[PDB]
Amino acid sequence: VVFCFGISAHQIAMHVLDYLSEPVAVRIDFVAQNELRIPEITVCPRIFQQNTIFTDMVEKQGIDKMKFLDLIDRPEYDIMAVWNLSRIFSDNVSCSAHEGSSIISGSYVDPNMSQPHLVYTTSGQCINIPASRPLIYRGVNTFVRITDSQPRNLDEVRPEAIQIYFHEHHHAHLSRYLTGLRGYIVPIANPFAFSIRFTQINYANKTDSPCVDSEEYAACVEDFIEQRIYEKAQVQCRLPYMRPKLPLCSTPTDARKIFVATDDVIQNFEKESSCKRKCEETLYIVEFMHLFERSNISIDMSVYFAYNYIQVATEYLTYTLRGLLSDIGGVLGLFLGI
Amino acid sequence: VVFCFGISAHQIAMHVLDYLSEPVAVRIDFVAQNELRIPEITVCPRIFQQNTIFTDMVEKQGIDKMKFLDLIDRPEYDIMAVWNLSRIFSDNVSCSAHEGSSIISGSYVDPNMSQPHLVYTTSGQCINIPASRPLIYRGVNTFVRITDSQPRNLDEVRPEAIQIYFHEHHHAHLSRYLTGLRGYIVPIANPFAFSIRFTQINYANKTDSPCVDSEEYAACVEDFIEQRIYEKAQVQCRLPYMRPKLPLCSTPTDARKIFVATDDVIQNFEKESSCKRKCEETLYIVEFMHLFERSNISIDMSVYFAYNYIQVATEYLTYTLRGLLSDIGGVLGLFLGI
Amino acid sequence: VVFCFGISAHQIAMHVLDYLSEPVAVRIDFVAQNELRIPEITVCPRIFQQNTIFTDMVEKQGIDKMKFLDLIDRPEYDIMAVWNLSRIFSDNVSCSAHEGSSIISGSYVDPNMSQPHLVYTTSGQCINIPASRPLIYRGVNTFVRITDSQPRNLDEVRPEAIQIYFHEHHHAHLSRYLTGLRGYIVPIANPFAFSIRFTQINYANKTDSPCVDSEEYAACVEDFIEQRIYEKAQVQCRLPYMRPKLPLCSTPTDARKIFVATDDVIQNFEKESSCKRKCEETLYIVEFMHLFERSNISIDMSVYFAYNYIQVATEYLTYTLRGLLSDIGGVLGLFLGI
Repeated sequence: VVFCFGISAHQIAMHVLDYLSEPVAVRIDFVAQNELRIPEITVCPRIFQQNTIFTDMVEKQGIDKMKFLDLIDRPEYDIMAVWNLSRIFSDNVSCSAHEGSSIISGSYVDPNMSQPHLVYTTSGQCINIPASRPLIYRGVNTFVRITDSQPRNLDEVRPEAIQIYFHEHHHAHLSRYLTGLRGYIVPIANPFAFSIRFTQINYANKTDSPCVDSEEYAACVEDFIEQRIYEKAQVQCRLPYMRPKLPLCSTPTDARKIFVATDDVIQNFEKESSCKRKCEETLYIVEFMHLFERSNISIDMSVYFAYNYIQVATEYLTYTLRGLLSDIGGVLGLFLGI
Repeated sequence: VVFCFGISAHQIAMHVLDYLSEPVAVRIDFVAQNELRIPEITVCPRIFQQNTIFTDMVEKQGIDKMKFLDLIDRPEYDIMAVWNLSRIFSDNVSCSAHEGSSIISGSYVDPNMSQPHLVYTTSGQCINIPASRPLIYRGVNTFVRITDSQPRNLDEVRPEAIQIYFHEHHHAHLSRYLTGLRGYIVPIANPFAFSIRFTQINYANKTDSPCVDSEEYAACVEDFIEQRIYEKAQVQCRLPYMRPKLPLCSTPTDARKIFVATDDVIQNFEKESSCKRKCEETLYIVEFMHLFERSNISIDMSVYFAYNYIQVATEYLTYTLRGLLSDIGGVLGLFLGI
Repeated sequence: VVFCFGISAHQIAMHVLDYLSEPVAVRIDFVAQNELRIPEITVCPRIFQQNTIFTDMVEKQGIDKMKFLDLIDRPEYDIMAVWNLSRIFSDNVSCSAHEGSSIISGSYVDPNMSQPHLVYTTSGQCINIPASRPLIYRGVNTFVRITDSQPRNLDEVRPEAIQIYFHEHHHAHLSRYLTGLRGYIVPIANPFAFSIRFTQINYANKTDSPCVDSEEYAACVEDFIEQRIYEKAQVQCRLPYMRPKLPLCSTPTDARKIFVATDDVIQNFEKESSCKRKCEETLYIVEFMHLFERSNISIDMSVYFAYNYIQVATEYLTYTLRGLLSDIGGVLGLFLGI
C-alpha cells in the first residue's frame, strides 16, 4: 500500500500547489447599475516631439528635439519653464456628468464636478479628472463630458490630435509617465465621443499580494519611475521637487536630454518593477460612438457610458478548490479499499 | 470528536448555502451558427420634449412641455389624438433580411418579414419589429435592415436623431415605457449601420425563479408599469384601454401632466418590481460599423450581424457543486481518522 | 445496499460521461503583452459579381455574370487568364509594423515585413500577409499597416469597397474560398483603420482531437473544398494545378459555370467537413477606430491593435473534473454509512 500512499501524497502535493492563487474568472457577468465608476481621464498631448505645440516652440526658440535648454533664445528657461510649456487644456476643466434622461424633465446635468486637477506628465502638463461622485445610469445617455472652453478657443496652433488616457482612479504614475504610451490619441477637430465599456477585473490577492493595492500601487510606481530616472541617469543636479533640498539645475542639457533618455528606458517597467497589481483594475474598452451634437467647444470629450452592463470579470478565488483537492482523500480511501 | 462533528456540520451548512443559485458563467464561448436571433427593434423618437416633432407641434398649437391638452388650439384633442401624434416612422416597415452572399448568385434578400407592428410608447408611437424567422449567416454581410420609405421622404420636420432600442423578443413594456431611456439615439441624416454583437446570457433559474421567464416577464412588467402609473397618480378618469369601462378623460391636464409625472417616477422599476428576470436575456452590444451604401431611404437602419461568433455567456448551474460539497464528507472522514 | 450501489454506479457513469471533453472557459482574462500575434490579412475583392473590376471586364468583353469563357471577345482566355483578372492589390505589399511610440525617439517603424504573398481565391487573386514576426506593444499605437502604393494609384476603375479578411495564420482555404463570405468589406476612399480586439480561444483537444490542429486544418480544408468542387461538378477537364496531369480545359464554360456553382454549393462546409478544429483559434473583433492620417496611399489598411489586453478565453480542461466525480465515491461511502 506504499505505492498508493505515494500516489496520494503526490495528489495532495498537487492540491497544495493549486492552493496558491488559482484565480478563475468565476463571473464575467453583465451587471447593470445606476452607479457608475467613471474613468480617471487625463487629457494630455501624447509626447513633446509628437505634439505640434512643443515642436513649434522648440523649433522657433531652440534647436533639435527640445533639450539643450533652448539657451540661444533665452538663458532663463528653467526646467519647469519648459515642462509647463506643455499647457494644452486646463483652468476651465468641467467633468460635466450627463446622468441620464427623463420624460417629465429630461436633460439631467451636473456642471460642478472634479475641477481642473493640473498634473505634470512626460507630456509636460495634463488635466487629471478625479471621480468625485459615482454617476447615475438613468439612460443610455450616460456620458461624462470633459470640456475646456478655452480662451479664444485656442485656435492658434490648436492641438489637433490630443491624447486621452482613461486610467484607474488615483494613479499619479499612469497620468505622469504613461500618457503618451498607454493612451488613445483623439482628434478634436470634431466633438469626438467614445463609448467606455467597463471590464472591472477584480483580480485575486495571493502570492501576488495586492492587499487592496488600489491606492498604494499609484505612489509606489510613481516614485519608482522617478527613482529609476534619477538612478540610471547619473544626474542629481535636477531640482528634487522641493527647491530647498539640492541646487537648481535646468540650464544644462542634463534635465531634458538625460532625464528623457532614462524615462524612455524605464518606459517598460511592469517587468522591471513587480509585486504591485491593482486588485480592482478596471479596463476601459474604448469604442467609437457617432455623436450628433454641434459642440463648438474646443474640446468636448464625451466619454459615453451607453452600456450599463459592465462586463465585470471578477477573478474570484475558489476556496472550494482546496476542499476538493482534500476530498481527493476520498478517492485515496477508495484505492485503499482495492 | 464533537469538535470535528461541529466543523463538519458547518461545512455542510456552507454546502447547502451554496446549493441555492450559485450561477457561474461556465461557457462564455464564441459560437458561430447560420441561425441568427434577430433583436426586437423599436424605432421611436426618444421623448416628447427631446423629439423635435412633438415639441414643434405643442409649441405652435399648445403651450409648455406638451400637457394641458392643447385646449387653446382645439378642445377636441383626445388622449390618443396627442399620443398618436408621435407618428414618426410606420405604415412602410420592412425588416429586410440580407441573409448573406454567394459566388454563384449573391445578394440574398428577403423583403417579406415582420410587418409594421405599431406599438404605443411613452414616445407615443413606435414600430416594433418581431423576429418572424431566424436569419441565415452565410457571410459577414448579415444585416437586418429596417426601412421606412416614407411618403415624400418625410422631409418636413424630419426627425433628425430618432432612437433605436434593441430589446429582447416579445417585450411590450420595454418597447412602451423604456425606449427613451434604455435605447440608443441614432442620427438618420446618413444611412447609419450598427453592429450588434450578441451576448446571450441564459441566466440560471433558482431562488429567482424565471421558469423560462421569457414571455411572462413582458406582460408582467407592462401591466405593472401601467398599474403604478394608475396608483401613484390618483387619476382613474383616464381611458382604461377599452372605452366601455370608465368615462373618457383627455381634456383635463390629468392625462398628460400627472400620468407623465408618475411614469417618470416609475422609470426606475427593476428595484421597485422584482421576482422577474428574462432567463434567456440576450444583450446587444451596439457598435459603429462604417456603411458604404448611398441609401436614399429616409431611415435604413442596418442592424448588422458581422459577428456570427455570438459570445454566449450561458450562466450554467453547477449541479456538481452540491455533489462536491457533499464529498466534503470525505475530508470529514479523514479528520475522523486523525 | 444494492439500491445505493446502483445509484453510485449511475454517479460514476455521469463521471465518465463528463470525462469526455467538458471544456470550460476557465480564463477569459485580459492579458497585456508586448508580443502581438498579428492576424493573417487577405486584401481581396469580395466576389466576381460584386467587384466592379470583374463585372466591368466581363460586361465590356463577355456576356452574363462572367462564365462562358468570354469567347466572343477572344478565344484565348485561359482559366487563369480570367482568374488572375482578379488582380486588385499586389506587387507592392507592405506589412508595415508600427510597433509603438517613445519619448526619446518615437515613431517606431519596420517596413521590411511579410512581402506580397499572392494567393488565388474565389475572388481570383488576393494578397495574404503572413505573420513573419510578432509585434511589440510599446503603446496604443500598435497598428500593422497593409499598404499597396499602386502604380498611378490605380485610379482607373479603382475598387471602391474591397474586402479585408482577418483569418488565422497559415490557412490557405480561408484565404482562397471564404474571403467573400467570412470577410469584412472595407471602403478605401479614405484611410480606413480597424481595431482588432483579440479573442485567443484555445479550445481543448478531446473527442474532437485537433492535436494542435493549427496548420493541418488549413491544407485539409483547402484540399477538401477543391475535392468537393471536383466531385459534385462532374468536370475533370479543368487543369489539375500542374499542367502535365490532365489536358487543359478553359474555353468550355465548364471551368467558370460548373466550378463556381459547386464552390457555391460547398460554401457551407463546416457541417459537411468535420473532425477538424483550430485548437488555437483566435477571433478578431473588428471595430471602427477613427483615424487621423491624411494617407494618400491607394489602400493603407491600418489594422490597429489599440488593446494589448487580449481577451484570451483559454478553453482549459478540468482534469480535476474526473477527480471530483471520483470523489463522489466519498458521498457513496456516506450513504453506505446510512
